[PDB]
Amino acid sequence: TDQLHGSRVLVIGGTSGIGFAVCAAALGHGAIVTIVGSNAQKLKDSVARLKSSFPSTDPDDIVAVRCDLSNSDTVEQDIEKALQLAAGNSKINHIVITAADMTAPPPLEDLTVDSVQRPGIIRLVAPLMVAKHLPKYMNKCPQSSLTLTSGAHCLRPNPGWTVISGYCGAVEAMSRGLAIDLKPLRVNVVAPGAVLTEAVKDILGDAYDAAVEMAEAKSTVGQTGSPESVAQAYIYLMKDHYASGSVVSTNGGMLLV
Amino acid sequence: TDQLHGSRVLVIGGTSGIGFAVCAAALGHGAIVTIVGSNAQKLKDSVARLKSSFPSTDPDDIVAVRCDLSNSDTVEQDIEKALQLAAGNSKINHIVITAADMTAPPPLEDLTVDSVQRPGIIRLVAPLMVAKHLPKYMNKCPQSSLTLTSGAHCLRPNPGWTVISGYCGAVEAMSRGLAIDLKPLRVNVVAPGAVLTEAVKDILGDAYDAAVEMAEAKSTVGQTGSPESVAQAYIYLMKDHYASGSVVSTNGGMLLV
Amino acid sequence: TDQLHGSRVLVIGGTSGIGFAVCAAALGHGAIVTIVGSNAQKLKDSVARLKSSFPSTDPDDIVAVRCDLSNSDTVEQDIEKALQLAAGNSKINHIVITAADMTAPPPLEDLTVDSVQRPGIIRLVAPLMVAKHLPKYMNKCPQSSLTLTSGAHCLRPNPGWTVISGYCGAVEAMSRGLAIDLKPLRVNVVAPGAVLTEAVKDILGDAYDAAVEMAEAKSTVGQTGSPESVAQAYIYLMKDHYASGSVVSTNGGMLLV
Amino acid sequence: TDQLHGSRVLVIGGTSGIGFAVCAAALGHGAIVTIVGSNAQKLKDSVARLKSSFPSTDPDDIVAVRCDLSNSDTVEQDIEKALQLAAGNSKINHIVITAADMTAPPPLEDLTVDSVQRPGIIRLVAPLMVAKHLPKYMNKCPQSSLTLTSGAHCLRPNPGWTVISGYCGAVEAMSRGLAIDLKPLRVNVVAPGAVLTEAVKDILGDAYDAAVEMAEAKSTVGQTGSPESVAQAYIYLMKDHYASGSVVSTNGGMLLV
Ligand SMILES: NC(=O)c1ccc[n+]([C@@H]2O[C@H](COP(=O)([O-])OP(=O)(O)OC[C@H]3O[C@@H](n4cnc5c(N)ncnc54)[C@H](OP(=O)(O)O)[C@@H]3O)[C@@H](O)[C@H]2O)c1
Ligand SMILES: NC(=O)c1ccc[n+]([C@@H]2O[C@H](COP(=O)([O-])OP(=O)(O)OC[C@H]3O[C@@H](n4cnc5c(N)ncnc54)[C@H](OP(=O)(O)O)[C@@H]3O)[C@@H](O)[C@H]2O)c1
Ligand SMILES: NC(=O)c1ccc[n+]([C@@H]2O[C@H](COP(=O)([O-])OP(=O)(O)OC[C@H]3O[C@@H](n4cnc5c(N)ncnc54)[C@H](OP(=O)(O)O)[C@@H]3O)[C@@H](O)[C@H]2O)c1
Ligand SMILES: NC(=O)c1ccc[n+]([C@@H]2O[C@H](COP(=O)([O-])OP(=O)(O)OC[C@H]3O[C@@H](n4cnc5c(N)ncnc54)[C@H](OP(=O)(O)O)[C@@H]3O)[C@@H](O)[C@H]2O)c1
Ligand SMILES: C=CC(C)(C)c1[nH]c2ccccc2c1Cc1c[n+]2c(c([O-])n1)CC=C2
Repeated sequence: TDQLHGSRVLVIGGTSGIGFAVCAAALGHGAIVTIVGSNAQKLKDSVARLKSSFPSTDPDDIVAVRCDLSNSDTVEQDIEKALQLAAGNSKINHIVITAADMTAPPPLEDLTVDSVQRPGIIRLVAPLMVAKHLPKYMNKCPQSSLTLTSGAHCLRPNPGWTVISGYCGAVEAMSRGLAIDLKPLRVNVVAPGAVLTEAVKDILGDAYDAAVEMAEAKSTVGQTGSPESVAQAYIYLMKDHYASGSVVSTNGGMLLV
Repeated sequence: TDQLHGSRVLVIGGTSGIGFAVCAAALGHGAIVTIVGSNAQKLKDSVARLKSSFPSTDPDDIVAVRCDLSNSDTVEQDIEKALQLAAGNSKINHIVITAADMTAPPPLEDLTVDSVQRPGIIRLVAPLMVAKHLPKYMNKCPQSSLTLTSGAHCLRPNPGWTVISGYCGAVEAMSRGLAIDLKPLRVNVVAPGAVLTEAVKDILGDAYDAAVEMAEAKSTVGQTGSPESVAQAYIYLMKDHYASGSVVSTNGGMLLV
Repeated sequence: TDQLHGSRVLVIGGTSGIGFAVCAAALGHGAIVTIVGSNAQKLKDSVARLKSSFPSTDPDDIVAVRCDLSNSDTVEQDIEKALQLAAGNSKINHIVITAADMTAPPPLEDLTVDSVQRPGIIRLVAPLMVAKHLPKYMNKCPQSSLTLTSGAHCLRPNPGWTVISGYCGAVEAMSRGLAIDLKPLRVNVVAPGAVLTEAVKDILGDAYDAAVEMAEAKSTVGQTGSPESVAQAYIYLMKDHYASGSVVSTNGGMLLV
Repeated sequence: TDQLHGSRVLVIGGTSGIGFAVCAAALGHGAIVTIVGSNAQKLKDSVARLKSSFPSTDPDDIVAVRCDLSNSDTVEQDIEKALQLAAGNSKINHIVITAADMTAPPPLEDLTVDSVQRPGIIRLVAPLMVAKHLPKYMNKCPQSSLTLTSGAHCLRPNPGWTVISGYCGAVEAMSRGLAIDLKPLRVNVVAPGAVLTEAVKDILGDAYDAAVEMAEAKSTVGQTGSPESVAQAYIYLMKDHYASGSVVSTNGGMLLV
């Protein structure tokens, strides 16, 4: 008797990192999960590793579709097709969007007009395209939810990441606009702090151990966030039929020191 | 394997409304719950309704204590007594504080020095006495949590409830200080919107019908919040081992209209 | 064309530090200023320092009265006395409240019920007593303003000042309620960061030099705040007839490092 | 003997509305002002109306440049040209950015990938291009400032304006990143509420008299905002050498009802 059992959850960005943990958490509650990513080989491994963790579950409750949401001529159709597949002959109950490139941007001296606009494709256009088309594949009711992702660097930005912190503030304001545009559907944002995903190990390279320590030190929990803890923020937003227009911040007290 | 199965949960203010729903939710995860309130027979009726809804659980896992937390002479000893009792032969894992007087304040013209300071006994002293004494009954680790209660009236005050909005802002700011003082234990706040508890009908009396309608209209969801929905925010904070220093706002989008 | 020329401004806490700079700044615009403080000796030095710096100004446009606003028997009378004096045969145009005890609080193992409530007299009751009685001495119009004082430690608390952070959080929520209670009169808050007042050397004593340069190092400006500069935040709120319900944070980027 | 005398102020977007009122305020303090807009006839009207209001002023203290910053081909080059002219034989002291198209966006039903990305050139790319090049034309010191513009719809979105609310959230978060990147130069944001500029009268058309009554009614001041009033927030940020990373919200208390 779990409230998320019959429910269909679409995770855009669920092939690795935080979004992948949300797929795992939703499956533990008995949900039907649809996963979206651009990497065909990450997509394939994601689905296999979830079936290994949940062998009881029907494989037809774990479906995956490949979309490159960074291409303007394709974002809109790939969003619509992923909404169609997540719905089946029913409607989607919850959508989660963690998808992002997370590659270090250029410094200020090399800043080009395309390096600013290119991230807005996946971070801004794709979520607005989800809102444009979700009414045909979702019921606009308070039991259904759309959740976007932001970060603590919206408020305490990292050096050289001003453009991405800008886009994190855009997602937060945007979610409030969508909570009105799509009312009574619920729209919220999760703002995570330092989460040790495999993408963050790639950006940091050989500076990974010096940045982890620092992160650890500049937090009240004295820890980095595990994807399985941050994933509970997304589950909470699916279960609280009264949460809309909010930011759920999970950052280990990082904003207090 | 649920992290809240063996866990000891102290709900200060769990005899009615939001706190009671938090006990039901915690028991649903199999937790051991200790309840605190001032009304001796609200105590035995609350406990009886949870044992009847969860006959699976041993009856010695639902315990209640009576405390008057509005009385400065006794606040500290009754807090220490409730903490000793909820810990048992073990330590406390999570504490939730929803306790509040819930009596209509005077309008500003008839403001008296006592009407300002008396609400601070249950709203400020009682949580600080918990923080003062919990290290002897709790492990200061990120797996443990203390959660206080705030409200949307901190940002959209309700005329003339300026004094109560003041204390909600104090609770939010005090929780951030406690996240520093009690680290690496986690301290957070839940800020509910309009929750139709049986207490709010007493405060409103015959103007309840009209208020409800206004509250449903000032929201994206077109409804008031159920206590069992808002209770999921408290459950989320117990399970997200990375959340500290944060505010979980569940208000139905009322801050957006 | 200066609109603070004919202006009557009451600065509660204007004998030293930030409040004193607001009196100096207001006098520079030619306003009539009334000062409130507890120290008798300090009051007559305050006015002597302003009359020498503004000798053209009629010395009767600089008045001071002594009140003990930490004092429950007298807070309301003293407030009514100061409002009556600043109004004269006219009305007060702007009120600024910087008054605070500025005494180091106890650590949390010796927290007393009185150490929680005793700061609340000057920080919460006195401004609420100003709001109660100001309608008889002010025109409730958008050209008039009430400005309270908070701090950046409301969001980044300083250990162990959790209680003082609580009251700063209360002042921020109280201002918003009073912006509604006293509409269309304007109510706002200034939240300063690190300002080297002579009181701050008293609190820290011999630890002053290790904290200053640590305050200077953990700021974007790399400097501590001058009472000159933060005083301009109060002047701004007096001149902007559209600012109400807001917090002016002047903190040198300290929430950014 | 005024702190803005002789000071060089660059106002990007100063031909109409809020920015023009900032130009007027600055000239009253004796600053040297450079005005930027795209409309050649608005620029020549700007300067003529400021010279008539300040005939004492040297005409060489009022300089104007025409730039279309909505086009990626020239935005960076034209920004550099505007910085070079505002610096002259000296360095720029303060930069203010109000520039934006202020044209109603399409409804969500017709949302196109280009309607989303196009406002980001003037709203995001141009400020980042200013930050990229201002160090050769400004001293990075706490007495100099860069101020951007946001809005109250970032927190209370206006229906159908979700995309613009996103960009205002991006500007608030980007200013914080720039307060870090440009340190110790000061970066802040002004977030205005409802200001009846001639651009707003254009969007509303025949709905102007019904929208003003709605704006005046959902405010504590019972008024729309004056451009003259809102401009004092920008002047304040130029004079407070301790303000950095902050948002000055001037909205008439609209976030409170
Ligand atoms: N890790 C942290 O500490 C942290 C902190 C704050 C905020 N965040 C934010 O949380 C979100 C996820 O972060 P993460 O650590 O979990 O990184 P991640 O593992 O790389 O997750 C990003 C997801 O987005 C997908 N994706 C990337 N590009 C795509 C594209 N063109 N089209 C479709 N899908 C695409 C990726 O799948 P494919 O690779 O298959 O395309 C991946 O599943 C990001 O917004 C991040 O900025 C992370
Ligand atoms: N309901 C809403 O819409 C709403 C909105 C925003 C914020 N809140 C806040 O959420 C919290 C709970 O609200 P609620 O609607 O659930 O009201 P509630 O049902 O009356 O819950 C209050 C709990 O605290 C206990 N309590 C009250 N006074 C006490 C005292 N002196 N000593 C010990 N225990 C005491 C009560 O038990 P006893 O009666 O036995 O004493 C009760 O269990 C409150 O802080 C409220 O201000 C509520
Ligand atoms: N300095 C900082 O870094 C900082 C940072 C954040 C917030 N703040 C807040 O800014 C405000 C002023 O700080 P400050 O540095 O300017 O300290 P300050 O110079 O000591 O100013 C405090 C004012 O309040 C008066 N006062 C103290 N006790 C009083 C009492 N019982 N009754 C009436 N008046 C009393 C004082 O006058 P008497 O001595 O004559 O009583 C004085 O004029 C305070 O609220 C402070 O909490 C300061
Ligand atoms: N008015 C309000 O109620 C309100 C509320 C919240 C936020 N805001 C924001 O405050 C800022 C100013 O608003 P406003 O009412 O003052 O509107 P406005 O009068 O239209 O001012 C916009 C300025 O930006 C210039 N501009 C527009 N496009 C340009 C382009 N491609 N290249 C160069 N300059 C360009 C305009 O000059 P040209 O016409 O010559 O190109 C004009 O001077 C905007 O960011 C607005 O969104 C306004
Ligand atoms: C948002 C646009 C509309 C058309 C709704 C609008 N409606 C109005 C009614 C009265 C006065 C001004 C307006 C405006 C202009 C305006 C207003 N606001 C912001 C902004 O960017 N532009 C940010 C917060 C308010």
